[PDB]
Amino acid sequence: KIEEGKLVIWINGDKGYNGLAEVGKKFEKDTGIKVTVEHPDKLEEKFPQVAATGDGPDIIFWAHDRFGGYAQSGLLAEITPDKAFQDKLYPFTWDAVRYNGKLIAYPIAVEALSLIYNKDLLPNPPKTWEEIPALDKELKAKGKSALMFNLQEPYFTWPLIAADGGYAFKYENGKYDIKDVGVDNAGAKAGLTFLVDLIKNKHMNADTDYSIAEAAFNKGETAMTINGPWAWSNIDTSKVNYGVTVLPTFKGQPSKPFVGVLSAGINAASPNKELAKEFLENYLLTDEGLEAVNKDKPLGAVALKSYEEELAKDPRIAATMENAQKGEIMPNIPQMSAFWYAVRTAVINAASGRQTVDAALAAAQTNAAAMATLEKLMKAFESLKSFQQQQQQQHQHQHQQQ
Amino acid sequence: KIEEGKLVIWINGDKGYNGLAEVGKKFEKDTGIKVTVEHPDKLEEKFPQVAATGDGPDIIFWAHDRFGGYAQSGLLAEITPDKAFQDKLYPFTWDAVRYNGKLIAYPIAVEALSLIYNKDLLPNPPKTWEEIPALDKELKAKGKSALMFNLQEPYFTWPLIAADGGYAFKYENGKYDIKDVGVDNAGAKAGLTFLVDLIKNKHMNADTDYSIAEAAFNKGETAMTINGPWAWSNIDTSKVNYGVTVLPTFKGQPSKPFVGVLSAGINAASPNKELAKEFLENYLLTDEGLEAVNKDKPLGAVALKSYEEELAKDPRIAATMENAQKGEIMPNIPQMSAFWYAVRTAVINAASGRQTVDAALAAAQTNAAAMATLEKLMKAFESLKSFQQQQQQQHQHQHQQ
Amino acid sequence: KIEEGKLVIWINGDKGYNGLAEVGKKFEKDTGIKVTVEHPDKLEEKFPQVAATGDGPDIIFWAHDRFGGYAQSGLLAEITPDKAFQDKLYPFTWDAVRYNGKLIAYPIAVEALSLIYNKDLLPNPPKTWEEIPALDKELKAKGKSALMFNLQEPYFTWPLIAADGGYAFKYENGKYDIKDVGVDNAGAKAGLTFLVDLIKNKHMNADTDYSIAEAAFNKGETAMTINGPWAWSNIDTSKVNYGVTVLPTFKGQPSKPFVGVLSAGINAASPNKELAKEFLENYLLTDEGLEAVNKDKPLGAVALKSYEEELAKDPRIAATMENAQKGEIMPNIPQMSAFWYAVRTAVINAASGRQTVDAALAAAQTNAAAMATLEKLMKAFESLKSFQQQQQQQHQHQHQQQQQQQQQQQ
Ligand SMILES: [Zn+2]
Ligand SMILES: [Zn+2]
Ligand SMILES: [Zn+2]
Ligand SMILES: [Zn+2]
Ligand SMILES: [Zn+2]
Ligand SMILES: [Zn+2]
Ligand SMILES: [Zn+2]
Ligand SMILES: [Zn+2]
Ligand SMILES: [Zn+2]
Ligand SMILES: [Zn+2]
Ligand SMILES: [Zn+2]
Ligand SMILES: [Zn+2]
Ligand SMILES: [Zn+2]
Ligand SMILES: [Zn+2]
Ligand SMILES: [Zn+2]
Ligand SMILES: [Zn+2]
Ligand SMILES: [Zn+2]
Ligand SMILES: [Zn+2]
Ligand SMILES: [Zn+2]
Ligand SMILES: [Zn+2]
Ligand SMILES: [Zn+2]
Ligand SMILES: [Zn+2]
Ligand SMILES: [Zn+2]
Ligand SMILES: [Zn+2]
Ligand SMILES: [Zn+2]
Ligand SMILES: [Zn+2]
Ligand SMILES: [Zn+2]
Ligand SMILES: [Zn+2]
Ligand SMILES: [Zn+2]
Ligand SMILES: [Zn+2]
Ligand SMILES: [Zn+2]
Repeated sequence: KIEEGKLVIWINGDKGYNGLAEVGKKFEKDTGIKVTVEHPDKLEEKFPQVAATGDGPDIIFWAHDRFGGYAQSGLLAEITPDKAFQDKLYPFTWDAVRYNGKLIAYPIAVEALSLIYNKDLLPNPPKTWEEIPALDKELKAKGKSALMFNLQEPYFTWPLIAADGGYAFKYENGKYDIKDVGVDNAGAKAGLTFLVDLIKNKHMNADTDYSIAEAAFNKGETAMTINGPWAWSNIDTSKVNYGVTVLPTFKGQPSKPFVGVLSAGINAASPNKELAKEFLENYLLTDEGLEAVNKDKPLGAVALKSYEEELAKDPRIAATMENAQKGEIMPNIPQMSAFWYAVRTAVINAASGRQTVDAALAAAQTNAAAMATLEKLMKAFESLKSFQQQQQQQHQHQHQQQ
Repeated sequence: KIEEGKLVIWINGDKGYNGLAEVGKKFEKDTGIKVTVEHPDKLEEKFPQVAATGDGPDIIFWAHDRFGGYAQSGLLAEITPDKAFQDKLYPFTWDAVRYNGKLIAYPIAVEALSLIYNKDLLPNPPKTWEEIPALDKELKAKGKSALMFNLQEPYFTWPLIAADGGYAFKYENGKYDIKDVGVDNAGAKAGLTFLVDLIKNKHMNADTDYSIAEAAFNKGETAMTINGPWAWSNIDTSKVNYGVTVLPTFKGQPSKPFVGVLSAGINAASPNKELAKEFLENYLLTDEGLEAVNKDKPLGAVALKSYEEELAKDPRIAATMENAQKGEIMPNIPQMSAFWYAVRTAVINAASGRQTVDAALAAAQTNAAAMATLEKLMKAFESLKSFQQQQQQQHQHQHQQ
Repeated sequence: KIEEGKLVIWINGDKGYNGLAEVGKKFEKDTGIKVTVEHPDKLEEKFPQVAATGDGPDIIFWAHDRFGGYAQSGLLAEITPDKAFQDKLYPFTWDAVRYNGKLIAYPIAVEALSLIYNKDLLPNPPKTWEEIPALDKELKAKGKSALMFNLQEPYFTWPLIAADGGYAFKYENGKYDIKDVGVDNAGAKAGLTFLVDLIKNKHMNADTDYSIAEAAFNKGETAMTINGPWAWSNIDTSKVNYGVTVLPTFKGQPSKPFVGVLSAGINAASPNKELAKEFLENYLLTDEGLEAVNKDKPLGAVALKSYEEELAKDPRIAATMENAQKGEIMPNIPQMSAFWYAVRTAVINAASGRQTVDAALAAAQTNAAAMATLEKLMKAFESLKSFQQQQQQQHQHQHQQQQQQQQQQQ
């Protein structure tokens, strides 16, 4: 039961839902069909539960990486935009909303890491990673540092690692090959070796986490930091004069940060598929549609070419998109769990000097496969719980038989 | 040993063993070689144990789906019938007795699901699934229901599911591809959606089992049911005027029921491999041979073209074969274990409404891998135990080092 | 830290380390670079532990089968010999030091099983397996047996099993295909059948192990035994007049023993990679180089063609190489643990009569998969433990960097 004759939308609380409701208000005045916008707690946890039974919203807004799991479960419907509508959004975004060859969601916003520099300390940010060590010595004389960013999470260190030919899984033929991992290749080796060399030459500290990195830049202690659009608001409050720009190149190659895409998916159980399509394609994914949402709570860089060109007058939003286009799209597959587990360990152990770069990255392959087994066990036993509960109910009972 | 100079045959207690003994008695009169026919308890469980050590029968008669496990273990011999003898049996039946490319048994009988209708209530049975919802309303005016069949086991519901393009595993070039599963495709999806649509529209009950469906047809409460030849004798006692016909077509395409094939395999440890070929090919697999078995206990439809055409004068035996030819053969691979587990839950959850058809069939892949892991865990520890004794017991201990 | 400017070598205690040190001394006299040769206890277990952290020796010497694991962990560097140097060694040996398509070590010495016969009892050794049952009946009349070897280990029985077309894994394009297992094909079946046929015809005993086999040949109770070079010293002491020859052919096909290659690998963490290449290629892998090592403790057959020709004037060393050249190199992959586990059981069960050849060899496929399961099972929990305790490592390090990060500046 989702109610035929109306649309119900689920979007997270930190987004411009009131602005989205104004698009749904515009939709009513034209079609006479009422659009409700709901923003429930942990909707990402709730959606798989309710949609499995045939309930939940008509449309759901979330990051694309979580949509891979929804489509695996058959909770999302295959969308049908034509060639001409597909030309409206940046071609690279459409690859993020693909599962099993077929398209499963509409890309809305684009999210990726950028290089954030202090304008007062550093008017000309470096274009290369290689010139940062020399730039640190020049700033250490003034009692400052060149660069401080989170080293604990692989998400932040990956841009450098992937610069030279490092990848999570090979994306070819619209499918991720899980037998083709680019974690201990030549380019990932050099990327991490540069990061470790930065640490043992005291240009960075191996223990630097998110808090330590943010607090440093916002006090004016460090000239540069690596962070996403979610951090801009806190830098605005610190009164620091900052700029957001393209990430530094390593061995002439651009940094490849992970790209997160906010996407709109249609519930497979929805009896209003065509209505949702009309809403999303012809009301929301238009200049006026995205503007209403952006004015409530900024979307950052958007998928729609026409509206992105208008936001890109903000040099920070242009930088987000530029880094995104040069970046790697976040894979939406289940194997991504084992990847994080292994690479998080790999970088920690190389940065501490516990393992060589060569041996820490080699260990990732065997460490991720090990984690896949725990997940493989996890699913097997929860299946048995269900099986026993299944029979326990019908077949032999305190008041039944077979 | 299995004794050279004679044949010993294993065949289940519910088959025409006396009739087979007669065929052995004909064999003894022509060749001077004594044939013994035995029927031990749980011979399907006993065969893998004794054949592994080199003992057991020369020939074993059983459903082909169990012969995969025997051939995998190397307990069966590669049979050598020539082209001329292979034209004597229906072409599709040979696919049932093929493991790893090699042929490993002789096809004897053919079992499959068929549509059984009540002639007095419904003289003209529906040819399409699509017209059953309309046919139910017409019968509900007389307090009766159109169709009731077992919905708990997938074996019964699969015919519909596979109708439009669903399949267990892909079968090309004589071998299954365990990576080409067709339980999540558009055809299997539409098939199961029709089954669920029937239940949500009150034409069928989601909790109808084998007992409930059989009893309803034999009392005359329902007009149609889906079942195999095994159930005919119970309908015969109920005095119900019944017929057996082709399964209804869904989306203009036939239902594809799974096909069981009673097969005769030769033991790998048998010193009488040549005598078994002579007996199975030139004595049993003839009109006269199968006649003798069929008169003791009916074989149903048979693999041999000549004797089948003779049996097809019984319209029930013609329909069993017709449904079998349109259907697919029950895969004899070990991945079938996990396949059943996943599809049984898929259908139950779709029928009860715990999962949408799409979501129910999607979870099938993840449940098949679950049963695989679970099933592979138990092969791991079984092995560890065996080793443990072997090293533990044979290799050294008090009285040794 | 491994020290740049000098070479440190790890070689097992039962090898000619003094002879190697003399090659190190020769290197020092020409180049002025000192070479230390260390022989630590259980170095094969220690090397992965220390080379992971960036320590350990510059060069390591060990059987090639263990090097695959070192390469998998990225502890070994890619060696760079040119075409002209690769012609110096036997082409087959280079396949033993290969992993992921890269070369990872220099082949030094070759080790393989051979047929060892008693000369006084049997001057003309049988060229075929098929004539051994007939030759046993002749010797039983004189109160002796024809052949006695270890039947408990698959390493010893495999030569016969592999002969007609049995293989652990298919080696093509320089890669090991783990999906193509030839343990229950027609050839391996026929081999094991002959072995089992020998036992139930009382020509061999199913309970015969390494100790029973060796002691029986050394006292002069059996005419032939199958064993490696490692056992020659014991037979020398027993005053038995013995020869080492090519293994008997089964169905006209040669017996295929597994080949062990003693190899020199360069540490990936070594700051002397170019120095180690100079040493190994131009000082050790020369007639004079291997001469010095061989005179300390014999190497057996060697990888270097030139020095092999000189050693082949020993009829025992020539036979070791002959058997090694007809046999297959032991796969350097992890899947080999499960293979030994399964084949060991297969043969034990077939020999005892517990299972038929067919049933035994078919059950090897499931027994190998079961062992593979156990291994990744114990690897997954080692992974969980390591991570689980890593959560603490962070907690403690949150109270360390917090201060120091302020001490220096603050
Ligand atoms: Zn709020
Ligand atoms: Zn809320
Ligand atoms: Zn939330
Ligand atoms: Zn520096
Ligand atoms: Zn404009
Ligand atoms: Zn008997
Ligand atoms: Zn079956
Ligand atoms: Zn013929
Ligand atoms: Zn053949
Ligand atoms: Zn209806
Ligand atoms: Zn169609
Ligand atoms: Zn075909
Ligand atoms: Zn075909
Ligand atoms: Zn296919
Ligand atoms: Zn006839
Ligand atoms: Zn006759
Ligand atoms: Zn007749
Ligand atoms: Zn067909
Ligand atoms: Zn160190
Ligand atoms: Zn000199
Ligand atoms: Zn010199
Ligand atoms: Zn020592
Ligand atoms: Zn070895
Ligand atoms: Zn080659
Ligand atoms: Zn004999
Ligand atoms: Zn012993
Ligand atoms: Zn020299
Ligand atoms: Zn010389
Ligand atoms: Zn060869
Ligand atoms: Zn804490
Ligand atoms: Zn610390």
